[PDB]
Amino acid sequence: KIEEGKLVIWINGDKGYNGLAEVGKKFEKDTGIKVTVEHPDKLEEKFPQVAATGDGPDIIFWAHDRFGGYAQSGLLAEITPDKAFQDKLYPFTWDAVRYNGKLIAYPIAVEALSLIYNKDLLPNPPKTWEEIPALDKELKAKGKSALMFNLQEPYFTWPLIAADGGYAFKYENGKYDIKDVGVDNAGAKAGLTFLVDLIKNKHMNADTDYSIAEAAFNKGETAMTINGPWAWSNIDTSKVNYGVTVLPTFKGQPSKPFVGVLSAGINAASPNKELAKEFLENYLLTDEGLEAVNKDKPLGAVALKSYEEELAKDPRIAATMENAQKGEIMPNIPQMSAFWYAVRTAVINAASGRQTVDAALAAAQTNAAAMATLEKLMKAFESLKSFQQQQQQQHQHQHQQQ
Amino acid sequence: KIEEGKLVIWINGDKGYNGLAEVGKKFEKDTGIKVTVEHPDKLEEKFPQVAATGDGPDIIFWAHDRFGGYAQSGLLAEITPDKAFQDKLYPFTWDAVRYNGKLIAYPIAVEALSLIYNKDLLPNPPKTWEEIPALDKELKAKGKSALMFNLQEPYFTWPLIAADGGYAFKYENGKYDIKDVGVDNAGAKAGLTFLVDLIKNKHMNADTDYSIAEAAFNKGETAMTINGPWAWSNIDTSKVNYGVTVLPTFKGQPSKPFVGVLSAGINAASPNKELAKEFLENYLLTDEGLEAVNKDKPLGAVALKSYEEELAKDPRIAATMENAQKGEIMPNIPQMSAFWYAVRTAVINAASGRQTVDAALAAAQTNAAAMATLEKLMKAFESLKSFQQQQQQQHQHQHQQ
Amino acid sequence: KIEEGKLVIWINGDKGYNGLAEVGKKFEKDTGIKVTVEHPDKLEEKFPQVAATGDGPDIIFWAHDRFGGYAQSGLLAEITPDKAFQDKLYPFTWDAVRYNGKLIAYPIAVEALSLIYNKDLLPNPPKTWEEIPALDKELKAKGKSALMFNLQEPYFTWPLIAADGGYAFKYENGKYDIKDVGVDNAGAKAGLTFLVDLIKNKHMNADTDYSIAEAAFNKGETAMTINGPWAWSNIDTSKVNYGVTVLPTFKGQPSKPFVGVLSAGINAASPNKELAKEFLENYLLTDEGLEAVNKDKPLGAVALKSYEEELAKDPRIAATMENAQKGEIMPNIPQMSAFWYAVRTAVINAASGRQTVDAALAAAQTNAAAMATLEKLMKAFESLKSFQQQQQQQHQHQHQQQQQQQQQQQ
Ligand SMILES: [Zn+2]
Ligand SMILES: [Zn+2]
Ligand SMILES: [Zn+2]
Ligand SMILES: [Zn+2]
Ligand SMILES: [Zn+2]
Ligand SMILES: [Zn+2]
Ligand SMILES: [Zn+2]
Ligand SMILES: [Zn+2]
Ligand SMILES: [Zn+2]
Ligand SMILES: [Zn+2]
Ligand SMILES: [Zn+2]
Ligand SMILES: [Zn+2]
Ligand SMILES: [Zn+2]
Ligand SMILES: [Zn+2]
Ligand SMILES: [Zn+2]
Ligand SMILES: [Zn+2]
Ligand SMILES: [Zn+2]
Ligand SMILES: [Zn+2]
Ligand SMILES: [Zn+2]
Ligand SMILES: [Zn+2]
Ligand SMILES: [Zn+2]
Ligand SMILES: [Zn+2]
Ligand SMILES: [Zn+2]
Ligand SMILES: [Zn+2]
Ligand SMILES: [Zn+2]
Ligand SMILES: [Zn+2]
Ligand SMILES: [Zn+2]
Ligand SMILES: [Zn+2]
Ligand SMILES: [Zn+2]
Ligand SMILES: [Zn+2]
Ligand SMILES: [Zn+2]
Repeated sequence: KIEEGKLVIWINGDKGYNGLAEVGKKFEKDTGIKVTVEHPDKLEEKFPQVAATGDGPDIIFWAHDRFGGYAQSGLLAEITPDKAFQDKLYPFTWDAVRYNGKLIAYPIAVEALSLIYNKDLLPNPPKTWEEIPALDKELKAKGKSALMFNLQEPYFTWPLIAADGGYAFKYENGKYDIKDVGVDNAGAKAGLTFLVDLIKNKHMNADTDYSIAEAAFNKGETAMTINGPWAWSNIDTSKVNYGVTVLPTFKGQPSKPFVGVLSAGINAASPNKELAKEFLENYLLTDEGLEAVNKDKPLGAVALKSYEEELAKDPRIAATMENAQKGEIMPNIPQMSAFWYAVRTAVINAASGRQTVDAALAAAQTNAAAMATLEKLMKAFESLKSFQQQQQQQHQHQHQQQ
Repeated sequence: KIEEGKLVIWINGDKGYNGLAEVGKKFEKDTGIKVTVEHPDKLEEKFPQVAATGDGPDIIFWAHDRFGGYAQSGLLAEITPDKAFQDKLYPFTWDAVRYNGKLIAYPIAVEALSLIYNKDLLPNPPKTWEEIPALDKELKAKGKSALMFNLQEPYFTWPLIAADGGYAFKYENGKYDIKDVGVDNAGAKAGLTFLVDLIKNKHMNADTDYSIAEAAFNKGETAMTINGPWAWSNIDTSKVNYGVTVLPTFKGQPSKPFVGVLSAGINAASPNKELAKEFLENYLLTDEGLEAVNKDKPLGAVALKSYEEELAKDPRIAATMENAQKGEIMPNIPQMSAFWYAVRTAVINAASGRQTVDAALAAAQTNAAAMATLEKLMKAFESLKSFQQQQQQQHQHQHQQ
Repeated sequence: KIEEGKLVIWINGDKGYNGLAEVGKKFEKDTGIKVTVEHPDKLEEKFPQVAATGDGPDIIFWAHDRFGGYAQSGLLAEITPDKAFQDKLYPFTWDAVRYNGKLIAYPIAVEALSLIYNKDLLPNPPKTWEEIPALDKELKAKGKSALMFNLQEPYFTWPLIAADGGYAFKYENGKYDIKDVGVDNAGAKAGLTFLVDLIKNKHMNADTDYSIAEAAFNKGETAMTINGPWAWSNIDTSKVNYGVTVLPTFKGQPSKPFVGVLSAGINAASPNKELAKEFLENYLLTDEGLEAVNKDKPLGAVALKSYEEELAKDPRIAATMENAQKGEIMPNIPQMSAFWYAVRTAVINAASGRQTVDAALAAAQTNAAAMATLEKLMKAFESLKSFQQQQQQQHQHQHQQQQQQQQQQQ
């Protein structure tokens, strides 16, 4: 039961839902069909539960990486935009909303890491990673540092690692090959070796986490930091004069940060598929549609070419998109769990000097496969719980038989 | 040993063993070689144990789906019938007795699901699934229901599911591809959606089992049911005027029921491999041979073209074969274990409404891998135990080092 | 830290380390670079532990089968010999030091099983397996047996099993295909059948192990035994007049023993990679180089063609190489643990009569998969433990960097 004759939308609380409701208000005045916008707690946890039974919203807004799991479960419907509508959004975004060859969601916003520099300390940010060590010595004389960013999470260190030919899984033929991992290749080796060399030459500290990195830049202690659009608001409050720009190149190659895409998916159980399509394609994914949402709570860089060109007058939003286009799209597959587990360990152990770069990255392959087994066990036993509960109910009972 | 100079045959207690003994008695009169026919308890469980050590029968008669496990273990011999003898049996039946490319048994009988209708209530049975919802309303005016069949086991519901393009595993070039599963495709999806649509529209009950469906047809409460030849004798006692016909077509395409094939395999440890070929090919697999078995206990439809055409004068035996030819053969691979587990839950959850058809069939892949892991865990520890004794017991201990 | 400017070598205690040190001394006299040769206890277990952290020796010497694991962990560097140097060694040996398509070590010495016969009892050794049952009946009349070897280990029985077309894994394009297992094909079946046929015809005993086999040949109770070079010293002491020859052919096909290659690998963490290449290629892998090592403790057959020709004037060393050249190199992959586990059981069960050849060899496929399961099972929990305790490592390090990060500046 989702109610035929109306649309119900689920979007997270930190987004411009009131602005989205104004698009749904515009939709009513034209079609006479009422659009409700709901923003429930942990909707990402709730959606798989309710949609499995045939309930939940008509449309759901979330990051694309979580949509891979929804489509695996058959909770999302295959969308049908034509060639001409597909030309409206940046071609690279459409690859993020693909599962099993077929398209499963509409890309809305684009999210990726950028290089954030202090304008007062550093008017000309470096274009290369290689010139940062020399730039640190020049700033250490003034009692400052060149660069401080989170080293604990692989998400932040990956841009450098992937610069030279490092990848999570090979994306070819619209499918991720899980037998083709680019974690201990030549380019990932050099990327991490540069990061470790930065640490043992005291240009960075191996223990630097998110808090330590943010607090440093916002006090004016460090000239540069690596962070996403979610951090801009806190830098605005610190009164620091900052700029957001393209990430530094390593061995002439651009940094490849992970790209997160906010996407709109249609519930497979929805009896209003065509209505949702009309809403999303012809009301929301238009200049006026995205503007209403952006004015409530900024979307950052958007998928729609026409509206992105208008936001890109903000040099920070242009930088987000530029880094995104040069970046790697976040894979939406289940194997991504084992990847994080292994690479998080790999970088920690190389940065501490516990393992060589060569041996820490080699260990990732065997460490991720090990984690896949725990997940493989996890699913097997929860299946048995269900099986026993299944029979326990019908077949032999305190008041039944077979 | 299995004794050279004679044949010993294993065949289940519910088959025409006396009739087979007669065929052995004909064999003894022509060749001077004594044939013994035995029927031990749980011979399907006993065969893998004794054949592994080199003992057991020369020939074993059983459903082909169990012969995969025997051939995998190397307990069966590669049979050598020539082209001329292979034209004597229906072409599709040979696919049932093929493991790893090699042929490993002789096809004897053919079992499959068929549509059984009540002639007095419904003289003209529906040819399409699509017209059953309309046919139910017409019968509900007389307090009766159109169709009731077992919905708990997938074996019964699969015919519909596979109708439009669903399949267990892909079968090309004589071998299954365990990576080409067709339980999540558009055809299997539409098939199961029709089954669920029937239940949500009150034409069928989601909790109808084998007992409930059989009893309803034999009392005359329902007009149609889906079942195999095994159930005919119970309908015969109920005095119900019944017929057996082709399964209804869904989306203009036939239902594809799974096909069981009673097969005769030769033991790998048998010193009488040549005598078994002579007996199975030139004595049993003839009109006269199968006649003798069929008169003791009916074989149903048979693999041999000549004797089948003779049996097809019984319209029930013609329909069993017709449904079998349109259907697919029950895969004899070990991945079938996990396949059943996943599809049984898929259908139950779709029928009860715990999962949408799409979501129910999607979870099938993840449940098949679950049963695989679970099933592979138990092969791991079984092995560890065996080793443990072997090293533990044979290799050294008090009285040794 | 491994020290740049000098070479440190790890070689097992039962090898000619003094002879190697003399090659190190020769290197020092020409180049002025000192070479230390260390022989630590259980170095094969220690090397992965220390080379992971960036320590350990510059060069390591060990059987090639263990090097695959070192390469998998990225502890070994890619060696760079040119075409002209690769012609110096036997082409087959280079396949033993290969992993992921890269070369990872220099082949030094070759080790393989051979047929060892008693000369006084049997001057003309049988060229075929098929004539051994007939030759046993002749010797039983004189109160002796024809052949006695270890039947408990698959390493010893495999030569016969592999002969007609049995293989652990298919080696093509320089890669090991783990999906193509030839343990229950027609050839391996026929081999094991002959072995089992020998036992139930009382020509061999199913309970015969390494100790029973060796002691029986050394006292002069059996005419032939199958064993490696490692056992020659014991037979020398027993005053038995013995020869080492090519293994008997089964169905006209040669017996295929597994080949062990003693190899020199360069540490990936070594700051002397170019120095180690100079040493190994131009000082050790020369007639004079291997001469010095061989005179300390014999190497057996060697990888270097030139020095092999000189050693082949020993009829025992020539036979070791002959058997090694007809046999297959032991796969350097992890899947080999499960293979030994399964084949060991297969043969034990077939020999005892517990299972038929067919049933035994078919059950090897499931027994190998079961062992593979156990291994990744114990690897997954080692992974969980390591991570689980890593959560603490962070907690403690949150109270360390917090201060120091302020001490220096603050
Ligand atoms: Zn709020
Ligand atoms: Zn809320
Ligand atoms: Zn939330
Ligand atoms: Zn520096
Ligand atoms: Zn404009
Ligand atoms: Zn008997
Ligand atoms: Zn079956
Ligand atoms: Zn013929
Ligand atoms: Zn053949
Ligand atoms: Zn209806
Ligand atoms: Zn169609
Ligand atoms: Zn075909
Ligand atoms: Zn075909
Ligand atoms: Zn296919
Ligand atoms: Zn006839
Ligand atoms: Zn006759
Ligand atoms: Zn007749
Ligand atoms: Zn067909
Ligand atoms: Zn160190
Ligand atoms: Zn000199
Ligand atoms: Zn010199
Ligand atoms: Zn020592
Ligand atoms: Zn070895
Ligand atoms: Zn080659
Ligand atoms: Zn004999
Ligand atoms: Zn012993
Ligand atoms: Zn020299
Ligand atoms: Zn010389
Ligand atoms: Zn060869
Ligand atoms: Zn804490
Ligand atoms: Zn610390």
